[PDB]
Amino acid sequence: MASMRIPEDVRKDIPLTNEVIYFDNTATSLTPKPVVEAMDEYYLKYRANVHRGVHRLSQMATHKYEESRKIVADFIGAKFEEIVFTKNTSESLNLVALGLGHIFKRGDKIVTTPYEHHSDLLPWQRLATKLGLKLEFIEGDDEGNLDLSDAEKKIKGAKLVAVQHVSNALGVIHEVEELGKIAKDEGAIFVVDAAQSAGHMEVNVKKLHADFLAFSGHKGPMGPTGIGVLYIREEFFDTFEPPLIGGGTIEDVSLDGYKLTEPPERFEAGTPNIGGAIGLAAGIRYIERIGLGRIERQEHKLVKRTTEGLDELEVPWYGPRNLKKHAGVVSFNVPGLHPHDVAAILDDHSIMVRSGHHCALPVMKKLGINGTVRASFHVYNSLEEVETFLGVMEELVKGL
Amino acid sequence: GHMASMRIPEDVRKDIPLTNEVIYFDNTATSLTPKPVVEAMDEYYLKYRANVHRGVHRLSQMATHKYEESRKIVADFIGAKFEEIVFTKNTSESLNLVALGLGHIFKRGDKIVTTPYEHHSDLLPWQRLATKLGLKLEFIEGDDEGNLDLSDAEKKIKGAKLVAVQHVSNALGVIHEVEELGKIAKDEGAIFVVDAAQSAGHMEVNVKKLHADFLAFSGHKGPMGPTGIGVLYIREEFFDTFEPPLIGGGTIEDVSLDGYKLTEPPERFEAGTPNIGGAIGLAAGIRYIERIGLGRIERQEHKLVKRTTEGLDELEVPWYGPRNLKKHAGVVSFNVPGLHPHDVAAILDDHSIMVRSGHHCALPVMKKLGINGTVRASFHVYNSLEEVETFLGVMEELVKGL
Ligand SMILES: *[C@H](N[C@@H](C)C(=O)O)c1c(COP(=O)(O)O)cnc(C)c1O
Ligand SMILES: *Cc1c(COP(=O)(O)O)cnc(C)c1O
Repeated sequence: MASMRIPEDVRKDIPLTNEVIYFDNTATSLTPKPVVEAMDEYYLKYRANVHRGVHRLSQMATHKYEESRKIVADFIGAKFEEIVFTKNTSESLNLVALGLGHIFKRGDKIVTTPYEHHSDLLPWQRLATKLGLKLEFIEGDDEGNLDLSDAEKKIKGAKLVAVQHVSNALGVIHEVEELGKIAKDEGAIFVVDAAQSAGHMEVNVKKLHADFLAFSGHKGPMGPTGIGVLYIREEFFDTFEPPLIGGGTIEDVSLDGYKLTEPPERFEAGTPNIGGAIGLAAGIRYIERIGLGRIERQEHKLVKRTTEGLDELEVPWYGPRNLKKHAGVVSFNVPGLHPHDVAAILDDHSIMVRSGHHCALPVMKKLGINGTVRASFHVYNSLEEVETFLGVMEELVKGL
Repeated sequence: GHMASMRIPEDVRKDIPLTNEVIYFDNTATSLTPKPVVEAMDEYYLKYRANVHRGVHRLSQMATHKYEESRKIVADFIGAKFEEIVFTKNTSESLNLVALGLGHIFKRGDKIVTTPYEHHSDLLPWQRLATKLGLKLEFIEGDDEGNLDLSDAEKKIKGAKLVAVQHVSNALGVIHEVEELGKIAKDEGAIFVVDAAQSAGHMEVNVKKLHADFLAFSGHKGPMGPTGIGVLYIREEFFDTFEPPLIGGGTIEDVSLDGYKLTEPPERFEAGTPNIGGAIGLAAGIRYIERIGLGRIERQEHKLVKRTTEGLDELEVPWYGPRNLKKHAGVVSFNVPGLHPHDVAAILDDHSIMVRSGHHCALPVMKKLGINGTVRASFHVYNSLEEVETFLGVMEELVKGL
């Protein structure tokens, strides 16, 4: 951690904060200058492919790529070899399903939540359709709070359990450690979608009891696009079948066949996103300078003021009322305005928010709504921004 | 996207600071990146950073427009329609997606034909599919230079379900007769898959001319783009056949807890947030390449290969691949008798010349030729004859020092 003012010192590294009030962090974060500079350095000063080529540029790129893997492993409490780079969380979750497919038999059971983003639902639906599996959903309420008694009943006899850490639509923070303990007791593989928690709060594989965990660098970690992570706990190394194979994944190859190399390269086919890995390690180091605790504290300030100000204007908001279980995401609706209209009006005031179903249609259907307006934060967002937002909201509500 | 007046290679080198520091002859592994490509990407990250998918707000609109622009630029570069372009992470992802998405079409005993010179990414997926489903995987005959026997190709491709070939060999530098192989596959009713990872950005790559049904390339190679962006072309006639291997956010029209319906191409194939920055960077590399012109690129590279190979012959240093330089790309693999390729490469590195050594992810090529690996010097338009002369001078000192 370093000494700095929050949010001011972070804002100074993000020129866009001078132009807009960016409340669409759940979709993607804004990117600080030092992350762009780290990537630029690769492209202009040490550009090369990895895999320990003899030449000095490849040696440098290889060292920085390995450094970056180790940075990511330490960020989530994993070992170097348990970190695989992918393009995004969605790729990572697809690879889990694809790579474990062979272990299932007709009738086996998979359990998830009813609030999953499509990327943590479709792959399991496909697998369940292909193999004749049972796909069950833990009961929960309209705020996103899961029924843990029901979770114990459902996870019992489950082959695999997949859950999101944080809902991208509702902002609910699930009791992932509790669910992971339940899964471990029952002998179920435990897969965590951490796309909305990484970089916003602590994410640790050992604490969560994760067997597989996915996250996206472009979200909370303040990294670039095109870089995702898939954590594979070591005990699955020889069980997980790499879905993508080719250059970089082998030890030997003849016309007649092949032999794969060891993790993590075993799972990384072709030239990785070397620039993106370097940028994501820069973003994790930038997050570490600020500190996760300061980030979580700042975001709770924002959520508390926002949700109190919407209460004053009688604007309904979704998700947990208990703010200790509410991440930096506030979904809401203005009675008698479609959420795209609210979004458009806010855009006119240079406030960026998202509208619609948020790739979580089953949440919208469970709630009986077509979508929501969503304001989401990061540590560079300020209470002054929130006040400006609430002023615009007030005028909108007073206008009718 | 129009050619401009330029001095080659000087006016390219001015945009690549590393050319002032090293002689970079490892372009087959990855290209050096011009400043304008970096600038374009920096613009996204610092000036219009947002996710795509037409979010209501202005930054999402700007990002979505630039992402769609970049897909059009890639489509036009290869002669495809917008909707036939899917972004991936690299060529290797693209070729794996082809095999995973077409696996369902095969029946036990169907035949897949490829070359014996394929990079592992255009071999392993077909080996896995053939082992799993009980298919026949055959290899067209060819010589040690990489020249395929087209008579054998016709024989093998008759009755094949799918044909997969590389346009250019990354180890040998052979340019295969892809148009002819594609004509054969079209005339025999075989699906034609082209690995263009070593051709894109170095010569013309056009899906119509090649008779491609699927085509893969990497942005970080000849197109002078960033890492982490690849392309998969899927001809429209396969939209009702090809099963998306990766599904989830951005791929759907509707979802319930009981199931889902997918959207239309190309979003049907693109699960989760794309590499928006990398697609923008790749479109900038393609525009940079269009200003230079593929013809100028091919001409410059040929001059470099011609002098390199002639100079190696003067040193009695053996080199691989075709002797007919019209069929030899900007890649020269060689070996120094008595010296392991890694040790050659290290001597070159001492002299600030960057080459690659080893098997080049093409073990069957090495095993066919009876060698363990090679030293490989590979070029781009920014490489100069001056550099080749420096290299030849260092090779001369090495050989005299043995
Ligand atoms: C890339 N080959 C080089 C990395 C090398 O020979 O050193 C290549 C691929 C794989 O591209 P990725 O971007 O996925 O690594 C596939 N086929 C060919 C012909 C080449 O050159
Ligand atoms: C965004 C998100 C995903 C998908 O992330 P991508 O980077 O778009 O693949 C998955 N799950 C959750 C909870 C998300 O917020």
